[PDB]
Amino acid sequence: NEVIKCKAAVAWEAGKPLSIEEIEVAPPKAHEVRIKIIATAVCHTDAYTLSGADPEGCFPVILGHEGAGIVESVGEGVTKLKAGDTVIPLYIPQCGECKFCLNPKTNLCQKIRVTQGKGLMPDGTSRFTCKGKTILHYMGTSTFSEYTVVADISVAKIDPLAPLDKVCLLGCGISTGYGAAVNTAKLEPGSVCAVFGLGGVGLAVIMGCKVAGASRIIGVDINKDKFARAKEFGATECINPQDFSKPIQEVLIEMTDGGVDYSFECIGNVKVMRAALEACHKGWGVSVVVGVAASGEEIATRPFQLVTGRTWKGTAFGGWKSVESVPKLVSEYMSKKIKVDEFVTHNLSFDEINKAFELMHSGKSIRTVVKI
Amino acid sequence: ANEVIKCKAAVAWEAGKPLSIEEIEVAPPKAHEVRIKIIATAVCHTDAYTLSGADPEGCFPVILGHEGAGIVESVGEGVTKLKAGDTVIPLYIPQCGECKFCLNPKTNLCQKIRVTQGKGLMPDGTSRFTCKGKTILHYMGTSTFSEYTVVADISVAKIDPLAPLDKVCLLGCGISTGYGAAVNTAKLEPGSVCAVFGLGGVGLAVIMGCKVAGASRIIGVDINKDKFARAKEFGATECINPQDFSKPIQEVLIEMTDGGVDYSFECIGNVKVMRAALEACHKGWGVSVVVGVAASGEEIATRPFQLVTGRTWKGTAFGGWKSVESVPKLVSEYMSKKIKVDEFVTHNLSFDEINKAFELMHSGKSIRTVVKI
Ligand SMILES: NC(=O)c1ccc[n+]([C@@H]2O[C@H](COP(=O)([O-])OP(=O)(O)OC[C@H]3O[C@@H](n4cnc5c(N)ncnc54)[C@H](O)[C@@H]3O)[C@@H](O)[C@H]2O)c1
Ligand SMILES: NC(=O)c1ccc[n+]([C@@H]2O[C@H](COP(=O)([O-])OP(=O)(O)OC[C@H]3O[C@@H](n4cnc5c(N)ncnc54)[C@H](O)[C@@H]3O)[C@@H](O)[C@H]2O)c1
Ligand SMILES: Cc1cc(C(N)=O)ccc1-n1c(CCC(=O)O)ccc1-c1ccc(-n2ccnc2)cc1
Ligand SMILES: Cc1cc(C(N)=O)ccc1-n1c(CCC(=O)O)ccc1-c1ccc(-n2ccnc2)cc1
Ligand SMILES: [K+]
Ligand SMILES: [K+]
Ligand SMILES: [Zn+2]
Ligand SMILES: [Zn+2]
Ligand SMILES: [Zn+2]
Ligand SMILES: [Zn+2]
Repeated sequence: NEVIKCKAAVAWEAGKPLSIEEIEVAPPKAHEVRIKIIATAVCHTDAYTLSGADPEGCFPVILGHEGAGIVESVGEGVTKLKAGDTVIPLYIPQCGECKFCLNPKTNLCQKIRVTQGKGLMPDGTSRFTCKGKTILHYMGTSTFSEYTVVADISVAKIDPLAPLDKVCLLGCGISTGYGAAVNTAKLEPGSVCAVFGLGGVGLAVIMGCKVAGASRIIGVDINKDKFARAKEFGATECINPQDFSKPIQEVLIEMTDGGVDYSFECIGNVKVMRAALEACHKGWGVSVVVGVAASGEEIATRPFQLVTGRTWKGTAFGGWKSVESVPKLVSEYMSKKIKVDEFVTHNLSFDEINKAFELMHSGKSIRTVVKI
Repeated sequence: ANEVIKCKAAVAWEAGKPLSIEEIEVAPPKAHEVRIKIIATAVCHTDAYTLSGADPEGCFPVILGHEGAGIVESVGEGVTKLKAGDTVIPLYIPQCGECKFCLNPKTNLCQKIRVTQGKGLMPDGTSRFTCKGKTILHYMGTSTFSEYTVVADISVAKIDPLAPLDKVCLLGCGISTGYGAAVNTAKLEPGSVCAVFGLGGVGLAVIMGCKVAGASRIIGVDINKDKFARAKEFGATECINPQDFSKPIQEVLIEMTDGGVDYSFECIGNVKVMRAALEACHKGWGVSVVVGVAASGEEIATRPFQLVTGRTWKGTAFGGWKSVESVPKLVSEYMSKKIKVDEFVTHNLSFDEINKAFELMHSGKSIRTVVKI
């Protein structure tokens, strides 16, 4: 395999638009896979890292972690994947061998986390160069490029008939929200639910709640424009905290004769995380933190809330063991068990990638799919 | 029932003062009430919390006590499942069997009588206690610091009539709570690695539960090293003192378990330690159970990263036991030697020495002191 010259959206520094550049992509080393990215989407954390607020965000970097494509080539020792395979790259890998992969209670494979956090392949180097400069990887995926290189354990092999301009969304938001409901919460039929934040993650939670047979699904958002789509996904009603003088947890307790069976925070706001917990019913209430708060911020409550029977938990990528689960999720979409198309609110070409960031900031999008 | 009973009780006349052995009057039970002759009672931390005046819900004068065992003296109108002579433990968490909570297998927090109970009253909104012309309040629905108490009929567990009441009184709170925290709330699997913060009666019962469930490691944590010997006797595989280390206790535990424990239990009531107990749990699957009851208004905190990376924060009340059905089963486990009770009794006193039990509790020298009425 040879060096590939191709287009990528490079973030040279924080707080600036992405630069469409000509880059070089090195061939895959041992146990690496080079992927032709066919479609990618833009998510909140891409923007967060780009802003410079991320304490562990480093530049220059090729962002992007919601993608789908085709294996261009594989490195030495790779036998399970081959050129032509249809794939989704994974920011949570599955080595299948570490104590985390071997434990049915978690999906947090630890094999490559240190190098990945530093924007590096497992051997401690990057495959990206541009204008004489090394360009860092992001979240083990770097999908904002015509070609990326990932660890061989960061790859889900999927249905070759899957529409890649849709299933790229199973790389993050949809899988996370859906899994929060069905894996982390494991909510029972008839459950009363509250979902805080009605972006793609929140909608996917609602979707999961409906699949699980929830009786009541209350969407909560400060942006009432989000309500229509939430109802389409199955929210039985929607409320705006701004419309009430009382704290949102008191409103929810009032509405539900004690609080919800399950709540989901899909914002990353620590005050709302507390509200979501306190909005849960005494005795059996469970709150799942899905939102990723800014570093240093703390969640708080009175321990009485736990002693009186509420449970606080969280989720990472919906708890899915990624390599085994993502193909199954693609199969659920193909069989119309779950929705994917309904999350796509905008479509752009690669050169227009910055407009996807603009759409996010405005609050006008769920997911924008960028066609490479 | 029958008539008014004139007996002795330990009255708390006022916050911040010792208990006074007074001559009191105990009214006969009304409909769906049960009058119990208390044979043995013990003193628990929350009795002192209320006595101190620090409890915003504490009201005086009051007859305290909620760990007790006795014999039914008489029953009110409409009571059929209990009769004079039945061997019983009074329950601060009742089980009406009919409310939303009783009907839900995930909880034991019966709500049937909680409002009146919170006010120190029977379900009809009145007290059965008087002393020197004054109304004396009930406490935790139990008021065990009396020769005779009256409780709601849903606040009674009928137990093995061969059970020694100077031992099984302890199943009315501490032992049951700790044991249940392990086997009910955590439901730990065989082979689990556990940490127990606080090595009083509650912590010891957690250790007992972890051993019953087949934990591979049980790490006891206490700033009082005098607690270590009994903790090991109960099944602690090792014991550590936070004061012996320069770094936070959660870092210490992560180091000794290669990532953190599978299950942690806070058995103190300290919000800083509660955070530490959560953070000492293993990434991905760790579970921390809050058992300690913190002072009012105090808050627990952590970074949400701790939950997003797979730790779970829970709590428990009376070990999650649906009380009326479970406490007799817990007595049976004691009688069959599946669980320990006798080993929790470190001191024994007479009723007129009840204040010494409080002294022993605050000096750190006791686990449980049983007071013989
Ligand atoms: N845990 C994981 O594995 C994981 C995976 C993907 C995304 N996330 C996180 O999930 C969160 C949501 O992602 P998204 O793509 O849906 O974002 P989004 O911006 O599209 O949606 C967030 C929504 O929250 C609403 N909101 C903001 N403040 C609110 C408040 N005070 N009360 C009620 N609603 C409020 C906004 O109006 C918005 O609609 C982000 O924090 C993201 O980082 C976590
Ligand atoms: N949740 C419930 O239903 C329930 C039921 C019974 C008791 N409790 C609570 O459980 C807690 C413990 O009860 P107990 O009877 O065992 O009390 P205890 O006072 O006998 O035991 C507490 C132990 O914690 C230790 N300790 C104090 N600070 C510490 C620290 N910083 N680090 C490590 N250890 C520390 C003390 O040395 C003591 O041995 C109390 O708060 C009590 O109210 C709760
Ligand atoms: C999965 C992940 C990747 C990175 C990274 N930079 O590669 C940083 C944090 C996380 N991360 C971890 C740590 C995983 C571990 O330690 O094994 C737990 C949860 C996350 C995580 C962080 C962010 C998101 N996220 C938010 C929006 N889109 C994806 C999803 C998951
Ligand atoms: C069970 C109990 C009794 C009283 C009371 N004073 O009667 C107050 C709080 C609680 N309580 C509640 C009630 C909340 C509710 O049901 O809505 C939940 C948990 C408790 C509770 C309070 C204190 C203790 N405790 C601490 C030490 N010994 C017993 C154990 C449990
Ligand atoms: K569940
Ligand atoms: K368990
Ligand atoms: Zn994302
Ligand atoms: Zn692994
Ligand atoms: Zn009830
Ligand atoms: Zn107690």
